[PDB]
Amino acid sequence: DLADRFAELERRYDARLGVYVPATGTTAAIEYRADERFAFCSTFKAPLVAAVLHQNPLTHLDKLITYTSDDIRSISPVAQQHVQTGMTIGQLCDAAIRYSDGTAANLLLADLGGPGGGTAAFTGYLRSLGDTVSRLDAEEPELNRDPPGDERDTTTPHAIALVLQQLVLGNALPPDKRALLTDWMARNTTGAKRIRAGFPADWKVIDKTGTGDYGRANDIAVVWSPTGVPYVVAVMSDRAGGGYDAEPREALLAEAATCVAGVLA
Amino acid sequence: DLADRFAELERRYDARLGVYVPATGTTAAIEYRADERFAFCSTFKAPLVAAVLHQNPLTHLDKLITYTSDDIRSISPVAQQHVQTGMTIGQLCDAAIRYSDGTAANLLLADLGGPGGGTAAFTGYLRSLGDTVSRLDAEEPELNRDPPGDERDTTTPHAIALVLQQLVLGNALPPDKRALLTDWMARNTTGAKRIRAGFPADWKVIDKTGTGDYGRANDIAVVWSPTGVPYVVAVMSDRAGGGYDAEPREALLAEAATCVAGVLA
Amino acid sequence: DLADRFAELERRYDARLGVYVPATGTTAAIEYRADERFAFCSTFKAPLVAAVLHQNPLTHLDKLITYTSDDIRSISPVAQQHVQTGMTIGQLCDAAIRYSDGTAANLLLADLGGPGGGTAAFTGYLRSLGDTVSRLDAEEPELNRDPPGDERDTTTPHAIALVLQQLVLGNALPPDKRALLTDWMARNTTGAKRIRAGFPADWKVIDKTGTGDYGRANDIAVVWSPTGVPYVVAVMSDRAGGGYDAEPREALLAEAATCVAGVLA
Amino acid sequence: DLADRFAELERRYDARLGVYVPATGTTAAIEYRADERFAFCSTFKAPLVAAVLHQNPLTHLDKLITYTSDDIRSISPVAQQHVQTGMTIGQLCDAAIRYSDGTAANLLLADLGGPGGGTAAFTGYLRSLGDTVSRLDAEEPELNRDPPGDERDTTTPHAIALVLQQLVLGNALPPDKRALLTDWMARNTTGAKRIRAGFPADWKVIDKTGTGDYGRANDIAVVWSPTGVPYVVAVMSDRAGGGYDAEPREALLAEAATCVAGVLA
Ligand SMILES: *C(=O)/C=C/N[C@@H](C(=O)O)C(C)(C)S(=O)O
Ligand SMILES: *C(=O)/C=C/N[C@@H](C(=O)O)C(C)(C)S(=O)O
Repeated sequence: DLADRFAELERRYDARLGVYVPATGTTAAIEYRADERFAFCSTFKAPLVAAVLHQNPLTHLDKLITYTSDDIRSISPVAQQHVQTGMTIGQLCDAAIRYSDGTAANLLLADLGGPGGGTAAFTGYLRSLGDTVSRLDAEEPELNRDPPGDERDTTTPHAIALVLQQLVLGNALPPDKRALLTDWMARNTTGAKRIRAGFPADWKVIDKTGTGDYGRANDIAVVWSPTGVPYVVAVMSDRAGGGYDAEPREALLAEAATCVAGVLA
Repeated sequence: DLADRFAELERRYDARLGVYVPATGTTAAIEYRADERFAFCSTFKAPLVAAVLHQNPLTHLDKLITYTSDDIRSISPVAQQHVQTGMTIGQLCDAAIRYSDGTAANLLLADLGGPGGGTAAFTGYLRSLGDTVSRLDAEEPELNRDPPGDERDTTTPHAIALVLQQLVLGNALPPDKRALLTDWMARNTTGAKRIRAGFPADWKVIDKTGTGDYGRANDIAVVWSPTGVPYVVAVMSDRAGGGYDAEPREALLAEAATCVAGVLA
Repeated sequence: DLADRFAELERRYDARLGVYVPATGTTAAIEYRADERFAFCSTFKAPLVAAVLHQNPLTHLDKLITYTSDDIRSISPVAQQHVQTGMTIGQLCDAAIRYSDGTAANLLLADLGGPGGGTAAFTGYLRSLGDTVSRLDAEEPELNRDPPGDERDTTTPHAIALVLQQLVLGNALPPDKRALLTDWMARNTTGAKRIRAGFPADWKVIDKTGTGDYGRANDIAVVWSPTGVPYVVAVMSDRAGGGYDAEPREALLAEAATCVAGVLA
Repeated sequence: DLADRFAELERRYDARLGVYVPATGTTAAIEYRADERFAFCSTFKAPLVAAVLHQNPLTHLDKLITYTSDDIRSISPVAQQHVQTGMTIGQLCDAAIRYSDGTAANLLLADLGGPGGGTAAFTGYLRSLGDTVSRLDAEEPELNRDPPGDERDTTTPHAIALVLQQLVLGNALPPDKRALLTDWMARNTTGAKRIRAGFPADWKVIDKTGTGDYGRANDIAVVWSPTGVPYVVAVMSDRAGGGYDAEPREALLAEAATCVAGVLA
């Protein structure tokens, strides 16, 4: 019956909304277009960091990577600053999550190795976690601007929420590695107007945002009740019928998050 | 069906919940035990101030009232500080709303004059905005400790919400007087953990709290959506079965307010 | 020569300014009216918690203290909410520092025990730290309203700065207790517009504020440079010539703090 | 005096500092190597935009420019994305200021037309604002790597401050053109760690950064005191002697800006 409010929000914002909240021990699952495909955009950077963490020892984070000015091919607020000094795999992880750095994601994909510069390796890592649906085919920034209807560089709310649940709440990572991913998402800077804005302030929120053309605006998050119960909230949206240049509407994601918060209360 | 969530909240906190949100042009009215009597507690201090404002000129706020240490009969954080200097009606209004000062309320009641120390005048003022249900019979602090089932010093979420709607949104006061009430409720200090804690931070919240024995915890509020749509939210609660010494559960009001926010989004 | 910029601020704000920054290993001390007496106001609440910490085991923080409505004699944003339940010595500490709770401070003083409700015990604890100047003679809220010139309830910037240096940077407390005082001062809610507003955001700031009649506005703080060098900044002000009702000017303290920051850079 | 602190920061960071703050009605001018030549680096992109604005109508911002992958010759986070669609002068203005886009800068230079790809037309526009000293001779990225001592592609903190003063505070642009420049500088993404990091957060800061070889790091900024008084702060630094590969030290610029803030308080 909450699916009437979501469809009302889709009408209001001229957009398509996708919502998934995995069912917990006490409460039931929340689904709206939960098995419809939305574009990853930058949300893939969260399990990308987890893939590098799972495949390498903790001391692989101190390895220095250097890059040229020709590698800065997308918005890279941190990689742009360190073209002469270079950056370690740890700082690349910090940048790729907290500042959604495009270049940091592409080098992290390269560190994964393999065909397509690491896209195949990344999709393989998602498969190991049980995600049968998601797929990454391009690197930054081409992945953001796939045409609508094309299945490349897409996930689903259902699929991405279950990946995030294992990475933060489950056992996909050892505790010392799981605490680094969690801390990076807790100190994220790009999502203050989305799921964070939809939930009361005494609910803790860690998230990774995603934005691209065709009005694409995503936010995947883990949230904690004031009493400590954790939930996973996957919210994805696009406005593909409005064309390539359609503006994303962050208010839709905040409003949807407020609907969810009332149900989880 | 939001009525299931409220009765769930009643079972979880061992309490009786009363919720009223007046219907606006866009949304429908929210009701849960909306026409069941709850105790005013300190929520009456909001229409009390508006009563003094309505019956008097603005310069009546500069009238100085002196009192003795025998008049301090309830929680009076501000009145206790000025026993030798005295307080103006204006300060007595500020104290009674922002700090829920008990003695300032009793003096303001005396400023309404008449039988029962100005209770009869106050209920009469309540009949003028159209509220034939509510009634104030005692002064501070006795009004907080009436037995359950007794109809003295009681209002209802339905009754109190419509009063507040006229006083803040309607025309029960002139604009100059209407702004002083709202500024005192905006900078209130006693309700951070109730309705304010249940709504997202980009919603604006003005409120007057009430607390008393039998686990009585109330919060009456005017809220504003991030786009500026105002609503009235009346949340009242008691735990009479737990007896006279039952602890009030503020988390219940915060939780109920999050449910309301989800529907209003 | 920085004493010219301070006296210019004194002229601009119609106020008397006291500033002390203890000399560190590299840099020299900063003094302005550094051995002149200013009123403690609520800055005493910081070493008061330290005095309770020093005099008791860590499990004494779990002791439940109960109080009545007649103990609320000043602004007590937290103690006013827990009259029915009571508060633990830990919560009383947290409230007295973070919200500058007046009643919580008076109960902590009483926990020290002794003449004057524990004021003598407090003044003795300062003497043990090497403070020969300060004195606390009254309780809240009488200590904020002593006449000017009166030595009662007065410290000096020099004296209070060296007390705070021992309590946070020195060895006047064991590490497990010292981290509790530091964490309460780091999460203070009352001093965003004073020394915090005067220092750049990449400087860490812990503080305790003081405010009272005669335009009295103090802020005692420990700050950390972006590279980790700690400094102690004692800033006090009053406007006694402006009368009992003179308004404190927080802009003076933030401005004075910006002058100090330039010298410490 | 303040010039001893600057030379101390010089010793500590192994650099040569250049600081100019144009004197206002109230305060005196700040100078330190103010008429010594530093390399423009990317700070020229600030008056470059104003040049296009000044000699063109508002409709010229919608002119579309197309370019090849052979024109991408330096760090161009925005120009790399639009090689097949092309960018308009307006977007090229936005990119060249907010992301210090190199290829956007070179296209805007060519939009000024003339010898040296519009370097002569740019220096010419600088002479119209009274700047006899500054000169731009190369295009991106050759201008960032001129040897020390060489006078090509150099300004001075004195010479770069007054142009910016005219271009943001003065009448070098009509108001409708002046606000586009200001809004792009206000939303800059490349200078959080420099002058912005040295001033308290309740000061407003707009800036354009510059970075190049030989440890060159600049920041030209307009700041606003919390009460509204605007100033111009030109901070330039390099580390010749340390070599072509010397790393720029941003902490120097932030430290120098904190010294300026103390004087201006
Ligand atoms: C993750 O893939 C997204 C980046 N989105 C934004 C960004 O901050 O870079 C855009 C919209 C600017 S982008 O598609 O590069
Ligand atoms: C200590 O500095 C505290 C001030 N708190 C209040 C109090 O009850 O004392 C005030 C603000 C009313 S005061 O300045 O006395």
